[PDB]
Amino acid sequence: PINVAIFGSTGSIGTNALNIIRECNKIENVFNVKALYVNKSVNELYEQAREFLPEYLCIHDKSVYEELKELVKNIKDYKPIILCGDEGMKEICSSNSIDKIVIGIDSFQGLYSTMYAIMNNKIVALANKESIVSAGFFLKKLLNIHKNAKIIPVDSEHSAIFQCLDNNKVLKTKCLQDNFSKINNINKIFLCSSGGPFQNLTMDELKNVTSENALKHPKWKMGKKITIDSATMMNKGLEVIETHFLFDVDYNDIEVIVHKECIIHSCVEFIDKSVISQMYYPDMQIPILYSLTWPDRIKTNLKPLDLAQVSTLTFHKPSLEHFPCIKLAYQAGIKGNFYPTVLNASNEIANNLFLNNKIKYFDISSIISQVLESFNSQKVSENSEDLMKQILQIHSWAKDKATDIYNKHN
Amino acid sequence: PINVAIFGSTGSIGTNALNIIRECNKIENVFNVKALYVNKSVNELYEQAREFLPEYLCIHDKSVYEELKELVKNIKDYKPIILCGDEGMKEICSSNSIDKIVIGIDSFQGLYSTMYAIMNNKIVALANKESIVSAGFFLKKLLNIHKNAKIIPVDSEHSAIFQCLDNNKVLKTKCLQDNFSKINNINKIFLCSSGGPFQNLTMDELKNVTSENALKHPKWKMGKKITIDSATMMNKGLEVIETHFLFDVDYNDIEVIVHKECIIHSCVEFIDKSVISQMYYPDMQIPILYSLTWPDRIKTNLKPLDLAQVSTLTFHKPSLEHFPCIKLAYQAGIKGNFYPTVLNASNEIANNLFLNNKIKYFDISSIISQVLESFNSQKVSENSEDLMKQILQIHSWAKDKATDIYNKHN
Ligand SMILES: CN(O)C(=O)C[C@@H](CCCc1cccc2ccccc12)CP(=O)(O)O
Ligand SMILES: CN(O)C(=O)C[C@@H](CCCc1cccc2ccccc12)CP(=O)(O)O
Ligand SMILES: [Mn+2]
Ligand SMILES: [Mn+2]
Repeated sequence: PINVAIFGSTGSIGTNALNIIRECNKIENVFNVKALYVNKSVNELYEQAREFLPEYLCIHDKSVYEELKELVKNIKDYKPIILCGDEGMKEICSSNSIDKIVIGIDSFQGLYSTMYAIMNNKIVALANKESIVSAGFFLKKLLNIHKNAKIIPVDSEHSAIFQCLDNNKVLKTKCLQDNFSKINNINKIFLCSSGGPFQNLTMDELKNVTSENALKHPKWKMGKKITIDSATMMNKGLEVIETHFLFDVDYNDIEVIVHKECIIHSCVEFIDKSVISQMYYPDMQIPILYSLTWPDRIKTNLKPLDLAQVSTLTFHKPSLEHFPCIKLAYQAGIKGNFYPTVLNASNEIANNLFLNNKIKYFDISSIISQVLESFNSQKVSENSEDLMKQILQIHSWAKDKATDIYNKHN
Repeated sequence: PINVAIFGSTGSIGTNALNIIRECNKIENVFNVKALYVNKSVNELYEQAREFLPEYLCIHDKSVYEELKELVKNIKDYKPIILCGDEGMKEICSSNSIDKIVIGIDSFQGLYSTMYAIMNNKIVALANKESIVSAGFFLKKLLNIHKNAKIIPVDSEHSAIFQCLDNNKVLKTKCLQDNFSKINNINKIFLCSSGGPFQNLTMDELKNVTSENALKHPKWKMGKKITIDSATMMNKGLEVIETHFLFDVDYNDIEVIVHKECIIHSCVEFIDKSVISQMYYPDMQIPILYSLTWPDRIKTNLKPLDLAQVSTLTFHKPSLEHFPCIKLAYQAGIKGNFYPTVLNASNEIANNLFLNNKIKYFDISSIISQVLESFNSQKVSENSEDLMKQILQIHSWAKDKATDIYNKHN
C-alpha cells in the first residue's frame, strides 16, 4: 500500500497523477491518497476530497479555509485533518503516514515544498525542472544530509533516462548524487526534443515569429511558459542542466536530438556503447506512475504502443544558429557556479516579455546572453541556509538585470 | 577476472568473442581465456593459442591432435593441457577454473556441450537458437536440477530483450524458468526482424527466387543456413519459439515486426505499457560481451551510435501470405509438445534443399507443413535421459519424413 501526497493537486501534474492512481486502483488497490494541497481552488479540492478521501487536506490561501471546512461536511463517514498555508504543508511533509510526495507546483513554492519533503526523508516525485536548474547544488547538499530522502524525476525525458537504468545499480546510489553515472555505467545521454513549431523556419522567418505562432493550434497542448520554451528550445536547454544534476553526466556527454514524433522519450548509452531507450505515446501518466511505483511497475489499462501504426521514427541535430538558447544553456552549465540560476531567472523574464509581445524571438537569447555576461562567479557558501539565500539573491538580481536591459532598449 | 571458455572458437561467434575480449582487455585486464575448443581447424586454433595462451586446448578430431601438440611447442613459456573429443569437452566443463562458457557450435550438435556446461553449474552464453527450439522443455528440466547454472542469451534479439530488463528482477529468476515474465513485469515482446532479402517482392516474384538471390550481395554477411532462414523469415519463426522458452512469454504476447534498419534489436512492453528497447549497429560483439559481463557492463572502444546519421527508423507488419514459415512456427509453438522439435528438423532439410537448388521457395513451407501435419504427439518423458532420447528420435524422424516428402514429389 503506497501512501502518496499530491502538492498542487489541481494542476496538470496533480490531475494526471490522480487519473493514473484512479485507473490503477480499479485493477488492484495499490495507492492510498493521504494528502492533497492546493493554492485557492477550494471547490476543485472538495471534488477531489469527495473521491479520494485523504487523511489530510491543505489550502495555501487562508481566506478560503472556512469555505473548505463547510463544504467537507457534505462528505459522509469522513473527518479529515484540514490545514492551512506553509505550516500545513510542513505538517503534511512531517507525517509518518506519507511515503511519497508528488510536487506539481511551479516556481519557488515548488522548491520550498521539495526542501521540506527532503528534510523529512521522503521520496519526492519532482516535475519542476526550474527548481533543479536554479538550486541543483543546494538540493545535492540537502540530499547528502538526509540520507533516506530521494528525488525521482517526473520530467518525461528524465523519467525515460531513469527507466533505462538497471535498478540493481540505481539502488546503490540515488539521483542528484556525485558518481551516479559511474555507478550506473552511463557514458552518454541522447536527450530527445520535439523541436517545437519552428524547425523548418529560416533565420529571417524566426526574426518575425510571435507568441501567437508558438501558441496557436499547438501539436502538444501544454502550459504557455513551457510552450514558449519549446519554441525557443530553451526547454531542452534547461533539461540539459537538469540531466547534468540528476545523473552526474558531463555536459560534453549530453546530446540534444530532435525527434518530432515524441515516441522515444530519451536514450542512455552505456560504457560498452549499448544504447537503451524508453518509448510510449506522449502522456505524462507513465512518468508520473513510474515515480510512484519505482523500483517496481504495476498494471495499467493504458493504450498499448502500436509501433507498426507509428511506422516511422526520425532524428536530426538541432541548429544552434536558429536555436541559440541551447548554446546559452550549455555555456551556463559548463561555467557552473550560479550561472544556471542566472540562466533560469533571465529566461523567466525574457519568456514572459515575448509571451506578451514586448520583444522579438532573438531578443530572448540576446537578453539572456547579456545577463549571463554581466554575472560574476560568487564563492559558494558551505552553510546550507546561506547557500539558499545566495540562490534567492542571485535569482532576484538576474530577473532585475533582464528587466533593466529590456527597459533600456524599450 | 572473468574466466571464459570458448567452444567453437574459430566460427563466427567464437571469433567475435575473442575480438571483443581482446579489445576490452586492452582497456583493462578483465578476461582470462581459459579454454579453446574446435572441431578440426588446427592451424587456426594454434594462432589463437599463441595470442590468448589458454590453460586448455581441445580438438574434436583426433587425427589432428599430434599436429596440434607439435605446433604448440613453438609458443614460448607455455605448457597447455591438450585434450581431444567429447572427453576433453567434458573435462573443460568440469574445471573449477572456468566460470563462463560461450557455445559457438551450430545446429543440433551444440546441444551436447550446452548440456554438460549446465550439468557443471556454469554460466552458458548460448547463441544456438535451434538447441532452444528443439530441446526447450529438456533445458528447462535440466536447469531446474542444476540450480546454479544459467543460460544467458547471445542471439541478438534475445540479448536485446534481456538487456531491456531490470537486473534487480532478473537476479530473482533466470532464463528458461517458469514465471520469468511475471517476475520481470513483462507484458509483451516486439521481436524485430530485418525482413530479409525478399521482403519487398511480389507474390509472382517470390515464386521464382533462388538461393543465389538470397546469398548474393547480402546486406548482412552471415552463414548460409541463417541467410536462407532470414529469406523465408523462418529465422524469426524459430526466434519466436526461442523467446517463449527463454522468457516464459505467451505466444499471443510476441509480435514480429520488420525493422529493416536493424538498429533497434527488440523491445519489451511492461505491464504498465511503458516500452524499453535496446539499440546498436548490427554487430555481434555487444550481445556476446553482455553475456560475459552480465549483470555488469564494461568499457569498450566500439563506434558510438550516431542516431542523427541513422536519421530514420521504420516498422511494419510482415505478410504471412508471403512468409508462411512465420505462421507455421507460431502454430508449432502453440501446439507445444514436440512440435517445435519437428519444425526445426523439417526446416533443416527444407532449408538445405532450397540452398542446393532442389526445391522452390514455397516448397519450403509446404514440406514443413506436411511434416507437422504427419506428427503425432507423444507423452513427454519425466526422466531427463529418456526425454533427450525422445527429442533425438523425433528430430531424426522429422528429417527423414521431410526427405521422403521431397523424394516422392521429385
Ligand atoms: C513533456 N515534457 O517533459 C516536455 O518537456 C515538453 C516537450 C515534449 C512534448 C511532447 C511530450 C512528450 C511526453 C509527454 C508529453 C505529455 C504531454 C504533452 C507533451 C508530451 C516539448 P520539447 O521537447 O519541444 O522541449
Ligand atoms: C543477427 N541475428 O541474431 C540474426 O538472427 C540475423 C537477423 C538480423 C540481421 C541483422 C543483425 C543484427 C544484429 C547483429 C548482427 C550481426 C551480424 C550480422 C547481422 C546482424 C536476420 P532476420 O532479422 O532477417 O531474421
Ligand atoms: Mn521534459
Ligand atoms: Mn537473431
